[PDB]
Amino acid sequence: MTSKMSQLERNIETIINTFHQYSVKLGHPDTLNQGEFKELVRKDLQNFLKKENKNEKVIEHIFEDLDTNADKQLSFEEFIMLMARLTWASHEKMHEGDEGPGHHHKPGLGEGTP
Amino acid sequence: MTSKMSQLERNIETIINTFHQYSVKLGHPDTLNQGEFKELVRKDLQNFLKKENKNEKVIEHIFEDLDTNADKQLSFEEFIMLMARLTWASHEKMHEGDEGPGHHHKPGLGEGTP
Ligand SMILES: [Ca+2]
Ligand SMILES: [Ca+2]
Ligand SMILES: [Ca+2]
Ligand SMILES: [Ca+2]
Repeated sequence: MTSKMSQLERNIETIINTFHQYSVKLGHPDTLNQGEFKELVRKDLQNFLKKENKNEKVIEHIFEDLDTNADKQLSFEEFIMLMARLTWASHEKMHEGDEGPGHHHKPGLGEGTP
Repeated sequence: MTSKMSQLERNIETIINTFHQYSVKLGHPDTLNQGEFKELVRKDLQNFLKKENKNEKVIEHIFEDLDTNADKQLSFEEFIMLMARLTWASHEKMHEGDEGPGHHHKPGLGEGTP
């Protein structure tokens, strides 16, 4: 019974609100153009994107790549994908399957009689 | 100079660190099981998931659905799209009608007359 939300909850609202403010101003609220994408990362992550700032082409490359519709805009789902892609490419991996001892098995029933 | 990083930058580290701590403890660091998924949302979003807590099955349903590999775990990319799905699933709007669940069988004398 807690009336105070965790720090994580606050962050969720902050992320949604921040994108909404920039997005609503320009283009559809649920989509981001190249200008908004660059602006959001530059102001929020100027230190992390210092190298990105030097290469303008590098920055537009990722945005366009993430846009599957080639509509020069990214969907909400597409936007979060971009962040994940930046952190790690995540190459496709395959596994044969799951296996293990299986903890043997339960005992059978004697089914004996008096 | 940049001086200090914005809240958005801090939030990014917080999200990654939080998932990492729970994930590394149980299962692979880059994957989340049902227990971690439920635990992360419950502690961070106990107020938002109050209705979710009541229905345990509803909660496991979302996790399993998001898992395309049916490997009982979600990738980093899969995890972030789960949140997006929760926010908006394009659910149909509710409307008053005589529709309802079907049960038993109709009278033999009666006919479907399609
Ligand atoms: Ca926009
Ligand atoms: Ca698109
Ligand atoms: Ca894990
Ligand atoms: Ca999976």
